[PDB]
Amino acid sequence: AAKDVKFGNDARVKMLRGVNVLADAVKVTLGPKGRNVVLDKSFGAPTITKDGVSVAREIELEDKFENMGAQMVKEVASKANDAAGDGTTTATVLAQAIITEGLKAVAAGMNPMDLKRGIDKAVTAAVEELKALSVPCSDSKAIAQVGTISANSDETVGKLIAEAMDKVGKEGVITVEDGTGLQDELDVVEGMQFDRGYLSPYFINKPETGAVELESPFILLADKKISNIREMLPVLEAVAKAGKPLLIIAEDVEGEALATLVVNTMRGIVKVAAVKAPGFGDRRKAMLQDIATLTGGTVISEEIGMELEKATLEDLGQAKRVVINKDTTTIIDGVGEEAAIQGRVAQIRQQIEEATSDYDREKLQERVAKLAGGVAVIKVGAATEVEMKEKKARVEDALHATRAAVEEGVVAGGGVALIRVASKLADLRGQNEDQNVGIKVALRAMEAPLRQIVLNCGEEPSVVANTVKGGDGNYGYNAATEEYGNMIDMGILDPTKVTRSALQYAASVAGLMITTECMVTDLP
Repeated sequence: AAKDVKFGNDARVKMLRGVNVLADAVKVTLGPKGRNVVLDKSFGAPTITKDGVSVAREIELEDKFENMGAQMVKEVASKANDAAGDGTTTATVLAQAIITEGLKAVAAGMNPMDLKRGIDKAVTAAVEELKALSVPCSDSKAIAQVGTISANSDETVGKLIAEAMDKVGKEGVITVEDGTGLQDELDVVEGMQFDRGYLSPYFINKPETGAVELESPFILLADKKISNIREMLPVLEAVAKAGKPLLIIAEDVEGEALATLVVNTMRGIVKVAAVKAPGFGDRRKAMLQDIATLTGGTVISEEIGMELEKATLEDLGQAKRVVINKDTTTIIDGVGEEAAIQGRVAQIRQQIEEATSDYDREKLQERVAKLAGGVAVIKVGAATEVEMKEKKARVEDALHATRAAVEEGVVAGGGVALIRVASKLADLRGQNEDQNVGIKVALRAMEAPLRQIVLNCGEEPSVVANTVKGGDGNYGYNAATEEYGNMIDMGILDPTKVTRSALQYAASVAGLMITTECMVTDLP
């Protein structure tokens, strides 16, 4: 259709207005003393929330250019949140600061490319300084401390997380489920988590966490891209009559078959989910065979001769539970022959011994680690249903925080890490005056979030920022208690991975926005 096109400054002004609206909607919730925002719903009961991801999802402007700007900023913020587990609000605030200062700079006449180069150099130095400032948390005591901090100073959640990731390992797959007993239960079961997500966002049935959950589902193992429906119709009918959910694992479910699955899901007649196969080439076939063995099923291989039309119910694998996220998909307690598991791991170890290059050795070691490690299940329990649900949510948040921490370490929270980084990098210089202006823009951007937090608290932003800058190390201003001192001692801390991802993605989206010369939008 006809598209209205905006060239030059006005398009950037529209994008700035959109990002300003989004950042003003989101940034109010930032900080422990963060004001809540009301999201009106169609049912009739507004949902008052302080969580940033829901506000980001709900925001959608009517002006096409502002809507596109807000959409791209929200997309990069959501990517940061999913990669790190938190920090989407911080990423949005950083994006607002960089965009505002960069547009002010380019209005003077500075080259957008030089500004982008300066911002990239500044954020690279910021990442280096953050890694230098990061405090390791490899020991179990530090892991328990991080878990306690994340879930509103609760010792039980930290102890549970430490025990789980000491039983299965630092990089082991850990999941949580509703525990019927009052006492929390921690069991290890066979399971696997690969790095593929759902093909269609409409597959989500729990919008609160933005994931897909199936109870006791059948697993379909196919090595052919799915495009038609007629070949999977017998299997779909069989699983529907069995009254159980279905999970389809193939190279790619596309064409009209994906649309058929989507429309069936929104109809709600059958809850079926499909995910892309992990890996490619012979590795993809190997992981599909491993998953089939883990789930106690036989892979439908058209190369061998098996066909989807003739696929039977017994060929499909089974598992206790599966959780699907847009990045990773996890299988919980896949029922299968234990002797088959030992046979598979022994064969993989034999291939490791027979492997020639260290690359193949690493791949086979990853496969055998995924097979042998399994998945730990934290069956959290409490006295009442609502209390147990709240505790499960807190455990999930603390698990994500501890995963990020053990992945990258921990740095002083409350936004003072960026303050320290800016104070240390204030002497950085670029090859041109424009690059120096971009670097100063980045420094003000990293100093912005603490100002936003303290403004939400109510105190003067400039005074608090200057006092934090004057200090050294982890000396910062606590927003909750309205006092200064060490964040690590007080316990206001977040994993450095969250801050690093926020900085990098805000810098990337800001560089994309600054170097935007044109926009194409559908005509209203």
